[PDB]
Amino acid sequence: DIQSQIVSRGEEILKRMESQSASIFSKDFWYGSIMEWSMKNEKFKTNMFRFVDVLPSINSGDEVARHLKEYFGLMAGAIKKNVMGMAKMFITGESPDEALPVLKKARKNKMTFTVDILGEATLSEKEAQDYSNKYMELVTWLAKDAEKWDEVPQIDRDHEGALPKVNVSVKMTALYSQIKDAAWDESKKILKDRLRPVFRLGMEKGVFVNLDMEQYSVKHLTLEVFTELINEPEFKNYKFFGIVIQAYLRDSFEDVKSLTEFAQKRGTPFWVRLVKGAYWDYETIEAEQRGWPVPVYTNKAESDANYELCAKYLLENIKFIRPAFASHNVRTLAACMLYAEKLNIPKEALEFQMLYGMAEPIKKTIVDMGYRMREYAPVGELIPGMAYLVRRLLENTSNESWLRGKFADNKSMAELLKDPAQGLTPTSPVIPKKPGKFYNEPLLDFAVKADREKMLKALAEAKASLPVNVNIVINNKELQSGKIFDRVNPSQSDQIVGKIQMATTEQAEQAMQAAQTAYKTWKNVPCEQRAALVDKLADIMTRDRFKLIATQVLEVGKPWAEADGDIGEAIDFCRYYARHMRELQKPLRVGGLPGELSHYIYKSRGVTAVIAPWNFPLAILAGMVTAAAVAGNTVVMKPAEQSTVVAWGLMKMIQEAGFPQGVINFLPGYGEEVGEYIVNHKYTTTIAFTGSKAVGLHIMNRAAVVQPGQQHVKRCIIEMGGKNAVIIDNDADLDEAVDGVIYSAFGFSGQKCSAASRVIVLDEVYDRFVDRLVETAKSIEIHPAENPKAYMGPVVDKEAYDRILGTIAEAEKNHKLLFKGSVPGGGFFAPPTIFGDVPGDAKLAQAEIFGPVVAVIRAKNLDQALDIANSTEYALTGGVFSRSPANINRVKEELEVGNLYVNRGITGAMVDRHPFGGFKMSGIGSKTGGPDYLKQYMEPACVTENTLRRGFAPAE
Amino acid sequence: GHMNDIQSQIVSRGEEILKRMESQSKASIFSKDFWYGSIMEWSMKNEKFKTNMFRFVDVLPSINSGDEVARHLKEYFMAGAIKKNVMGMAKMFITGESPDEALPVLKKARKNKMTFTVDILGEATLSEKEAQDYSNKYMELVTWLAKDAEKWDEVPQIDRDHEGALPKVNVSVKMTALYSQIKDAAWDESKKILKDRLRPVFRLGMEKGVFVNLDMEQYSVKHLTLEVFTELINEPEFKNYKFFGIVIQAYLRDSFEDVKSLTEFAQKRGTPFWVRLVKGAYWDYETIEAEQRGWPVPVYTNKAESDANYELCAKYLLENIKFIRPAFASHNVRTLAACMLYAEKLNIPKEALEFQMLYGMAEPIKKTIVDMGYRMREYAPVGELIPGMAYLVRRLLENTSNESWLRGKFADNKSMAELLKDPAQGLTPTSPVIPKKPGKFYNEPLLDFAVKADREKMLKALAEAKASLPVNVNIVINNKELQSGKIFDRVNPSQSDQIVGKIQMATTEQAEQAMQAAQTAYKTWKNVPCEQRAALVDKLADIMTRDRFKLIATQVLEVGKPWAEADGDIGEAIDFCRYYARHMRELQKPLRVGGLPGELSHYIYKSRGVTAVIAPWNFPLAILAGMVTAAAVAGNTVVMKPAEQSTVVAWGLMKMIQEAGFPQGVINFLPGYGEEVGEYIVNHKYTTTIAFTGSKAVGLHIMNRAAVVQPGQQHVKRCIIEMGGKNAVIIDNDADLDEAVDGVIYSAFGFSGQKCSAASRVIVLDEVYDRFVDRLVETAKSIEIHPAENPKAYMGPVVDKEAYDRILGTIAEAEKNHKLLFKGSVPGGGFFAPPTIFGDVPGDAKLAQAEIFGPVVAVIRAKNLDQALDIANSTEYALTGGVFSRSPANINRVKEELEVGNLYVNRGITGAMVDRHPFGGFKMSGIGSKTGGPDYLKQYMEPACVTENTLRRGFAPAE
Ligand SMILES: *[C]/[C]=[C]/N1=C2[C]=C([C])C([C])=[C]C2=N([C][C]([O])[C]([O])[C]([O])[C]OP([O])(=O)OP([O])(=O)O[C][C]2O[C](N3[C]=NC4=C3N=[C]N=C4[N])[C]([O])[C]2[O])C2=C1C(=O)[N]C(=O)[N]2
Ligand SMILES: *[C]/[C]=[C]/N1=C2[C]=C([C])C([C])=[C]C2=N([C][C]([O])[C]([O])[C]([O])[C]OP([O])(=O)OP([O])(=O)O[C][C]2O[C](N3[C]=NC4=C3N=[C]N=C4[N])[C]([O])[C]2[O])C2=C1C(=O)[N]C(=O)[N]2
Repeated sequence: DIQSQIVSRGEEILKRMESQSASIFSKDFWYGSIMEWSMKNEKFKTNMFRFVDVLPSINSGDEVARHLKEYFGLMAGAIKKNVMGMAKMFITGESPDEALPVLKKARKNKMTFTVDILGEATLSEKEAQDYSNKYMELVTWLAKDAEKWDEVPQIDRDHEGALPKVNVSVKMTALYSQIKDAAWDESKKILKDRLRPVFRLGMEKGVFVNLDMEQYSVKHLTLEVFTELINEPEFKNYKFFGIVIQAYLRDSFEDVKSLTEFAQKRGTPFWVRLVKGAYWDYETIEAEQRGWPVPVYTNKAESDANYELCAKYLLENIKFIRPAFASHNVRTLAACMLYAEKLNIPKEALEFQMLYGMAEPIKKTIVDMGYRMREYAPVGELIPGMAYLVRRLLENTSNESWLRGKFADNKSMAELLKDPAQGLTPTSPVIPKKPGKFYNEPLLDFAVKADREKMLKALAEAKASLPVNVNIVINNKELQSGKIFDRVNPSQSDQIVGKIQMATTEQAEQAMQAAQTAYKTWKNVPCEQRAALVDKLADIMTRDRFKLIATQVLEVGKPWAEADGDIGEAIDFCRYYARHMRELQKPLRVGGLPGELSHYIYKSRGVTAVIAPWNFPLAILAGMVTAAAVAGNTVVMKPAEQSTVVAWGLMKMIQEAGFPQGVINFLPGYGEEVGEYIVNHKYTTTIAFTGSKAVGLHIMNRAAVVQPGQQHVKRCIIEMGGKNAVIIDNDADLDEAVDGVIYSAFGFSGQKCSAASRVIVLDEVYDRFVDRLVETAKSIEIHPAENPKAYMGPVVDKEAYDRILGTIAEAEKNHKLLFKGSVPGGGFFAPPTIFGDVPGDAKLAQAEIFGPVVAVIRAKNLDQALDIANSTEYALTGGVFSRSPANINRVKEELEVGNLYVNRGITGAMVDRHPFGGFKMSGIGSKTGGPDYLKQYMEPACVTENTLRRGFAPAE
Repeated sequence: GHMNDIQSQIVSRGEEILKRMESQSKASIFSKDFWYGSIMEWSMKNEKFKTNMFRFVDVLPSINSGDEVARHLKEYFMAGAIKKNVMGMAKMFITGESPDEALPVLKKARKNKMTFTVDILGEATLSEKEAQDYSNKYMELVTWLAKDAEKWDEVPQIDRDHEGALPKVNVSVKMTALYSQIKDAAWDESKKILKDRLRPVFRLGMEKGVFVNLDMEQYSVKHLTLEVFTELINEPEFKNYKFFGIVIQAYLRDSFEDVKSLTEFAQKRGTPFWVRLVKGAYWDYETIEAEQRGWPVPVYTNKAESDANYELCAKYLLENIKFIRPAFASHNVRTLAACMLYAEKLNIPKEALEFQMLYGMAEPIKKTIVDMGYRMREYAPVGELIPGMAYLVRRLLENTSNESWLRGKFADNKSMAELLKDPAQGLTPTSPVIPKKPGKFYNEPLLDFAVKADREKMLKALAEAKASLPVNVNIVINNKELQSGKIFDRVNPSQSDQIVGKIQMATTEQAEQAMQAAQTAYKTWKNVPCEQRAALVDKLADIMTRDRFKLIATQVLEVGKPWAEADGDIGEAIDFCRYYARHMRELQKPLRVGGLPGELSHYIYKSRGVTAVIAPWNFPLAILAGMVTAAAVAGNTVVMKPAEQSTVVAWGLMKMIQEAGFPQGVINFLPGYGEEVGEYIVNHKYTTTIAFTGSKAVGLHIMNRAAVVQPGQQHVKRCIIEMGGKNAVIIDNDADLDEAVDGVIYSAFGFSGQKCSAASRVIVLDEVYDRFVDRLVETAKSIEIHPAENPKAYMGPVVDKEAYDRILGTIAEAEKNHKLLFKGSVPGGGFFAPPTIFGDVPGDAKLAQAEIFGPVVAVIRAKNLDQALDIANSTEYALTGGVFSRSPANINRVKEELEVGNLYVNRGITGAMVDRHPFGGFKMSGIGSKTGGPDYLKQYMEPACVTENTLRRGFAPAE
């Protein structure tokens, strides 16, 4: 019934399109030929779109020719003119001045506009303020010129009266650089505060203001910002505010119903610009990387059908809320028309929107049919304009593109116009897990209000339990020494979090004896049962997630999301090493000769001493302990005195999991006392130590000593830190580079063996990158870790505080200071600090600081950048931001690090994804979360059996 | 009829034979109305039962208590009952335990128109005492049986052929039972000794009118047996006697050529002799042995090939019956019927033929052949329960075989047409070459010194090596030869007044030049693609293969390695080359990890830097080559410091490395003193990795030095260390003593015990102590000690005068504390330390704890497996260990409780091969060294991860 009428209207529209005078897919222009070649070859598509992406960042003809050769001086004029020429198809002007006559020419053709100022990512508060100022000026200046405009009723009036002649679209995240979902209300208040002057200026000038919709991670926040703002009294009576809804989202119809109910309660209409959505590939990739549900439909017919249903619902409620239909899809457009006519809605009530330069024959047909047509009108600089051009290239060459089906794939009219609900196969947001494959634990989404509330509840309960009395635990019995160490809250140093019983060397001897006794039977516990215990530990960690986070927040100063990642990593180690042991338990047939069975197997070693750091207080400790234990060894663990409350929780979970007495023993105390004792003991077969270089070198000297009565060779598994650099190539995407460097350098206040402490920046890009880096570093917030708004918290203790401040003062005598942030008092808050033009051989660029202190180093070219990057004692992490295939390959082959990253930050290594560890003085034998690690806790062995007796051997 | 319808006439004869068989009242071995037949039915239906039942039968006569029989029964799946039942099956196939017991059986067979050939069953001849006893048994048998046969009446069907009278007494002799030290490399000496031991038996038989038949054993002695036999019976005193016989096995690929060759010889001899034509008894053994050795398979592997070759051989011998006399040994009615017809087409009278079958086998067929008027001779085994239960196992194996003709007839109910068809019809040949599975690693085959051409090349290579002495060895840095002026003279350890090498011993300044050359070279070598580095290592292996004999000779003369030990050394060196090259070709491939969209992540390996290689002398090419090629193929450069005792060997390695084409500085050759330049490269700031194999004392020192971070050192040193063992073999009460003694002798005295894997402790349970130790001592008395150049050497000298004096001092101290069971005699002129065995050594005694690295064994008593394991586990070391046992539960306990890195069950504990037995251990035996296995190459590398964000402008490429 109504479905047959929609098809009929689509047929009328396509017939009219046949009468128009060409299509963007035309292969007689550069844009069409680019697309055809891209659609024919997936490697060409990737290389072509990446080349276009980097092109406006290249500032010499030789460098354009070099990038051209790698991806596939007067070739720069030629190629760049053609490619920048394609951008002019989709960008109305480089500035409001250039765009104005284009906007007026469209008005003469019965099309209006909505202006959007293109920009790079807002990473700093300076950039946010500049974007806000651009919008204030645009609204004032365009409203002023429009005072002289004659009225064009098809575009300037609807069925109710006059419409604003000027319409601007605003990108919410461009207005504030420090959105933080864990600090939901504070972030929400700030966004409203930044949006309010723009909406107010627009209202005062009679301008339409549309708030765009960005990626899913800010979708819920944008809707709360928008509705709360336009419900304020000064705005409550203005109809000409709008919000975007993306029909490709699974929750979008629910938002449409919610916005409709809100419009009724508001008592004044506002507008919904209904789109399908711009971030589809991005959303599927992000959700899979995070192990989160996929927020978009993944069958395109679902998106089309939900768009049409959303359109129908809004039209049904047009008295309260006003839809505008943004789509180039003739099926979609025809469906909207019929749903409107079924309701006797007049043509002048509707509004259609299309991108400038897109779907010209369809655009003209809609106008000829009497409908109001509004063009999305981008304005901006060459660099964001080329990003925009790439998105057009990506959409138009998509396999699901309706326009591609019409103008390139020669699809039938029936296929183009069919009901998306027909033959509809639904998709699920849950990505199926491949059986046998390892998956990382998903991290918390603090945009979920229930998770913020559980976090605040877990923090309150932790605070009420202070101080935590921690006992020594040997053979599952709690012991005391009488020597108590007070561990204060590093964010508030007058509060005691833990009172730690510090063991004597006699108790360390008892721990050694208990582990050696237990090893006699634990080494014969079957692998599956050892693995099952490790699995139960991971389940307990999963159950107690919020309590575990709260302990790390308070005792170690780890910010909420850092603490959560620690718990996920701890769970990951458990599951990964349990999975690995289940594989390695199987004897490996070797040789394969008849008459002789020979198998390669692994054996446990004995008592393992575990000496763990504080900076990943649950994850690293748990990885060492579970790997050693699941391999059939027993464990004496000596946790860091700064994080012994965290380790105490681990011991309690180990006891609850059911590890037999003595298999794992909990030996808190001083490293120079009981740590030294278990390193030196004759029963210790394996030492796992992650910490400073000085202690590691000392441990390795001690472990080489064969103690009286020791009948084995000790093995050291050692990680000792880094002096890690990120290289910034001249053609780097500075949005990605600045964001990655900031988080790599200042995440957990730089207290990571993987932290970026060196940024090696090539000379041509130095000023632009360093200015954005400094302005972004000025914008990050430093708070007690308990405060969800903290980007950085404190460093671990007073000793580190004093040492770091000492390093900063020393460097100020030697190097140009670019930035030093302000920090709160009351705890060990070291300030984020950046020095510039630091020599590559300077002490600041050589010695590990483990604090929020960055050395920016200049390089003439990639040759010098690599030499500088390789010139330290360390070889742990390193990275490059580059859009040159040959430079990326040079970095891959020549940068001497154990974990190399291209075009992302250099921290956050995850189990299985990024096995972690390096060489030089960064360690030996420690590649955690990878397929070699567990074997370090074992001995290989070979069992060879002659099966031939009396001239006969059984077959295998 | 038709022209060339012989196959139809053979089928007809077979149909007559089977028809007559239906009229007999004789039992089949396959009848499930006996215990034997029911065992077989269950065995043919279930392979796990077949294995367990045959192994149980094997071990039963070695068990000496009722409780232990019940224990073995429970473990494999009533001692009087089971042993009585199993011994009953043995008496079906063994005429008697002694000649006296067998005599009435032989005479009863005669009354039923069948004659016999007597064979004395025995265990392996491992010692000269056992060889002498075997000889005496035959001399007594021949005299006594001939004497009793003087009173026998004549039975013409069996006592006459077509020419005249035949011997009434016929004995069969197993050649290797007469001598315990056959050594193919000393071919002529072994052949003379075998002939000397056979000669009195052949002579006594001839004097008594007795037929003497020489059996044919496994392929490794087939050619030797034929030379022994033909030369013996062509000697003046024997060349006129007709009643000697030799066995030919038609399942051998070369048997038709041997048949033709024996016929020519019979003509030249001028007096006939006999060929007993069989198919062959060692089929499974030969295919297993040849595959394990990488040698061509000497048997056909299609059973119809054996049948067809049998008939071809039979026709040829019949065609030449004037010169040589065939006897047809087979239970197969097709085979028998073909022989009958081939004889009839040649107008040969029936009385000229002779058919032979095993006692107790094929009763219905046997009786039918006799009724048809043919002469039938029964193979008549005589012997004790233990060899008799071995023989019963061979009968069970043959009768349950899928290819057995008797099984096809009496068990598988195959049609008469299938049973009688021409084996040549549609016959597809097999190849002696086993196809290599692609991508799989194979070990290099060792030389077969039974091949005369290979002995000649060995003697040629030794002559050329000796004429080149002394070898002047230079230091080689950056492919340039250097001298120091400090010369170390390395004497021939078999003849200590002869200098083999004059070695330039490097200075520390030259060690610095070696370190600098390696570090400079590392800068470019680390970027040579894996495939090209692996190809250089493959070329090195090819050069080693080409120069095999020259490389053996160097090890024989400089290190005292006996021929076969040195050959095994070259094979292991080639194996290291190919295995590490193969492994690097696998590890070059980046491993995708995580697999998330939008981010490529790969796990890879990197080289480490300059590698110091400090190699021992006891495997002078193999271990050194494995360290060097593993390091280099992984992308590292190398400074190698060879042992002063074996630098001429290592000099040969360096020359091959240069010839293979390794660029200058990638590998540097730094001879000298370990405490001088070895220490220097261990301590140097550029050295990233140290591979050392040697003594515990040096290993601990090196690990101590390597932990120091030197000035300018910006890395942590890795040590790859192997440090020796105090390795034990446990002898369970039920051990197969043939295997146990042989395995322990070679494990203890091979290369005079100078192996880290050598058995220096033998832990023997009390019940079997006296039997095992007596055979061990007697076998140890029989092995020969010679200069290594002599192919008859079982052991040669120890490495140098220091080791000699140290070892003789240990022997002298131990003689004051422990019972001396045996000390061998040794020649002079070199460092010949005697093989020495002490008995009842306490497990905690110094002799049973400190590694000696010499031919010195401590035999230790154990009350039970509990104490045996406790003693075995009580040392500083955990390298190799082994057990001889036929108890499944005891074998499992050793697997789970013996603390060693290389555990062996029912074989020797030395001879670890690349890929087959990855080698290395724990406690004080080493750390990080499991050579020739899938973890080893990674020790020379660093793991790394490369992670690339592929998402740009909201798009990422698919993989
Ligand atoms: C920021 C700015 C913006 N906006 C806008 C505005 C306007 C005026 C317009 C017109 C637009 C826009 N956007 C974009 C949109 O959304 C879209 O993307 C476009 O437009 C295109 O679409 P259409 O045309 O309708 O076409 P079609 O073809 O029909 O479709 C396409 C689509 O679909 C989907 N998909 C794909 N694939 C798939 C899907 N789904 C499911 N599944 C699958 N497989 C997607 O979506 C595509 O696209 C926008 C805006 C805003 O604001 N925001 C957003 O998001 N967007
Ligand atoms: C030392 C002792 C001995 N000898 C003898 C003597 C007599 C009188 C007789 C009768 C025998 C003998 N031996 C054994 C023989 O050789 C045989 O083995 C038996 O006998 C059996 O055969 P006959 O019966 O014919 O059956 P038949 O079934 O038809 O056949 C079987 C056979 O075949 C073969 N195979 C198996 N499988 C196979 C084969 N081939 C190839 N392929 C395959 N797969 C085998 O061979 C069997 O067996 C003897 C003797 C001597 O001296 N030596 C020897 O070696 N043997």
